[PDB]
Parts: sequence; structure tokens; C-alpha cells
Amino acid sequence: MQGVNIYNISAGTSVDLAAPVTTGDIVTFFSSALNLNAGAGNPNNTTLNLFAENGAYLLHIAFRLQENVIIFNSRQPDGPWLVEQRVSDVANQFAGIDGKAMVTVFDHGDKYQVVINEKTVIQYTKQISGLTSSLSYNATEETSIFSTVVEAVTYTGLA
Amino acid sequence: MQGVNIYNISAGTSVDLAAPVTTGDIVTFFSSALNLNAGAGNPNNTTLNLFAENGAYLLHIAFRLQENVIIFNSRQPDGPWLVEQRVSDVANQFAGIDGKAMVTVFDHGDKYQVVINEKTVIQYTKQISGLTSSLSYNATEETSIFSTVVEAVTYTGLA
Ligand SMILES: CC(=O)N[C@H]1[C@H](O[C@@H]2[C@H](O[C@]3(C(=O)O)C[C@H](O)[C@@H](NC(C)=O)[C@H]([C@H](O)[C@H](O)CO)O3)[C@@H](O)[C@H](O[C@H]3[C@H](O)[C@@H](O)[C@H](O)O[C@@H]3CO)O[C@@H]2CO)O[C@H](CO)[C@H](O)[C@@H]1O[C@@H]1O[C@H](CO)[C@H](O)[C@H](O)[C@H]1O
Ligand SMILES: CC(=O)N[C@H]1[C@H](O[C@@H]2[C@H](O[C@]3(C(=O)O)C[C@H](O)[C@@H](NC(C)=O)[C@H]([C@H](O)[C@H](O)CO)O3)[C@@H](O)[C@H](O[C@H]3[C@H](O)[C@@H](O)[C@H](O)O[C@@H]3CO)O[C@@H]2CO)O[C@H](CO)[C@H](O)[C@@H]1O[C@@H]1O[C@H](CO)[C@H](O)[C@H](O)[C@H]1O
Repeated sequence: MQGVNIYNISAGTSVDLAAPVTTGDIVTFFSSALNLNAGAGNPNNTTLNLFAENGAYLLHIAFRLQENVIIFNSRQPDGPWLVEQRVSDVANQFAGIDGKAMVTVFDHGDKYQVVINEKTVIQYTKQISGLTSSLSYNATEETSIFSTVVEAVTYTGLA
Repeated sequence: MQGVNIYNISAGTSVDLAAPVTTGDIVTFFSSALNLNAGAGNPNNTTLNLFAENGAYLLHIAFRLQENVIIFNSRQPDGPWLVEQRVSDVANQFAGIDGKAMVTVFDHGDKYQVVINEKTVIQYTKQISGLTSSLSYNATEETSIFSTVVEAVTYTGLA
């Protein structure tokens, strides 16, 4: 049955989904703030993650202002990071809207489509497959580009 | 293709969609406020609408505090209001979240599934079919249960 679930992710924490995200489902992260002038990351300023049942990082979205790039990657929980995909000009991806932002991920089965507000910044070919059982938003209190609490909304049972 | 579109609807206005919403698509209205003590409507306090290309109300969602009900209906532009589907106890539907709210509409072709926050309030069997080409949020700045501006986010091209 189609459903909507809402989660409040505080910076530096994760949440387990009550309804898993699989092929055809959607997850949108909402930030009630946007600080594109934050200091240097360590190396990341902000990261958004979708975890599989087995603990794998299905999709890792990392925003690095200092390197002016958004990174997309995957990795096993006990393995190394795999092949990174990069999008240049972080600030430009959020152009049009200020004071807040929205990041959407579509699980298309063999790929993850990431959209910043209304702009699809990448069709990321999966390096690791499976359904998402957990999410996390990692960042410090001083250098995150998003608010202290990031809200995640999932639309599941779509297919 | 799958896409995300954002619209800011000021009370009493409507917007034409850049991407029409059809079977398998989703639209969520976000309110940055929630006043269940707004007072008696005239008769409605707030309405959210999905219009067909010809102006027909495909889905009319009316929040009526004085009657303590949420009304769902449809009608042709020159026709009478059709059969109302009433959900009682407005406060219960928004329970769990204060200060704001979100109303989601799933277009399943034969029905419109409406979800307030995480709670599915109705599986509205359509009385009129067709694609949604426009949306509206109607209310006065005096008695609306939502903020002056409501943001509509559509997820289209899903099917
Ligand atoms: C800290 C950092 O920026 N890490 C990113 C890394 O950048 C490389 C250097 O970092 C190390 C690391 O700690 O991972 C340094 C280690 O000594 C290296 N290990 C070994 C055995 O040599 C690793 C290793 O080379 C990579 O992991 C291989 O992929 O890299 C980083 O210090 C260096 O920074 C430059 C800087 O850009 C330049 O301006 C300055 O003048 O010199 C500095 C030092 O040379 O750049 C290195 C090359 O990139 O690069 C990897 C990708 O290759 C990652 O981006 C890594 O960050 C992780 O990325 C993950 C997602 O892919 C995830 O976001 C993690 O949270 C990140 O830490
Ligand atoms: C103003 C209102 O509440 N309208 C809703 C209506 O309420 C009925 C009475 O309103 C009329 C009307 O103007 O529509 C009065 C007309 O004289 C009636 N027409 C005829 C030919 O008799 C119509 C007609 O019966 C209906 O349209 C048929 O569906 O109804 C309203 O005055 C009456 O008020 C009661 C009050 O509810 C009660 O608490 C109080 O103690 O006594 C009052 C006087 O008796 O209540 C009537 C209830 O039927 O009812 C219809 C549904 O039957 C709608 O709810 C209508 O509101 C419209 O709803 C639409 C969606 O379905 C849409 O949201 C429109 O914007 C609403 O105006």
C-alpha cells in the first residue's frame, strides 16, 4: 500500500525506516536552512546516506564547499569507498531558492536519481544494490550546509 | 521523465503545472503553519484543489472547522458539486505534528489517496477522471488553517 513516512534526522545521527525504500520509491530530505558560506568540511560539510539491510552505504551524497563539489559514492560497511562520481559548483545547484533546500533521491533499481530542488544533478549507476532500510545525515554544528535537523519524507509502495 | 517541481501558492491563487500530474504521480502541499482554532469557515476554512485542463475540479479538499470535517468532492466547471466524502475530526488527522502540516495526494488512476502527514485519511474513488494541469489553495488571511503561502511539490513521470 502506498504510504508516507516522516523522520526528523538530527545532524550526526541515523534513523531506521518503518517502511523500506525499494525500486520505484522516493526519499526527499528537507533542510530549513542553507549555508553555502560555511567553513571547510572535514573533508565533508554535509553527507546524506541511504543504508541497506546489510549495513552497506547504498548511496553516499557528500557536499564539500572547499573543493566545490558534490560527491556520490557507495561502500560496504567493512570495505573501502568505491568509485566516486562528482558534480562541480555546489552553490549553483541550489540557485533559485535560499534559506532552505530540498534533496530528492529516486530509487530506479539500477540507478539512483538525485535532484537538488528541481534540478537532477545526476543519474548515479548503483555500485551496490538492495533496498534502503536506514538513513543518516552527518555534519558538525559549525560547518553543515543544512539545518541542525533534516527532515526526511519517504513515499513507498509506489510500484 | 521523473522530476520534481516546486510551487509557492499564496492563499486564494492557483498555479498551472509545468508537468501535469497523472496516474502514478504525487503532489504534496506543505503548510508552515497549523491553526485549528481559525474559526468558522465561509463555509470552508481552507481548500486545496487539483484542476483538469478544462477547469473541472478533479479533487476538491475542503477543511471545515465549524463542521469539524474534511470534505472531498469533484464537479464539472458548469456542473453541481457531486457526492461528498466526509472525514470527521479534523484535529485527529493532524495529530502528532504541531505548527505545520503536509497533505499528500496520490493519483492512482481510479482513485486519489490523500494523506495528512503520515495518516491516510481516504481512498477517494474518483467521480471525474483526467490529468491534473493546475492547482489551487483557497482561503482568506483570516480563517485559513494553513500559512498564507503553501508550497506544492509534485513528483511526476513516475509511471
Ligand atoms: C581527507 C580527504 O580529503 N579524503 C579524500 C581523499 O583525499 C586524498 C587525501 O585524503 C586521504 C584520506 O585520508 O583518505 C589521505 C590518505 O593518506 C590517503 N591514503 C593513503 C593510503 O595514501 C587517502 C587515499 O589516497 C584516498 O582515500 C584514495 O581514494 O586519501 C587528501 O588529504 C588529499 O587532499 C589534498 C588536497 O585536496 C589539496 O588541496 C592539498 O594541497 O593537498 C592535500 C593532500 O594531498 O587528497 C587526496 C586525494 O583525493 O580522496 C578520496 C577519493 O580519492 C576521498 O574523496 C576522501 O574523502 C572521503 O570521501 C568519501 C567518499 O568517497 C567520504 O566522503 C569520506 O567521508 C571522505 O573522507
Ligand atoms: C453554506 C453551506 O454550508 N453549504 C454547504 C451545504 O449546506 C447546506 C445549506 O447550504 C445550501 C447551499 O447554499 O448550498 C443552502 C441552499 O439553499 C441549498 N439549495 C437548495 C436548492 O435547497 C443547498 C443544497 O441543499 C446543497 O448544496 C445540496 O448539496 O445548501 C446550508 O445553508 C445549511 O446550513 C445549516 C448548517 O449546516 C447547520 O449547522 C445549521 O444549524 O443550520 C443551517 C441551515 O439549515 O446546511 C446545508 C447542508 O446540506 O451542504 C452541501 C452538501 O450537502 C455543501 O456542503 C455546501 O458547501 C459546499 O461544499 C462544496 C463541496 O461539496 C464546496 O466546498 C463549496 O465551496 C461549499 O460551499
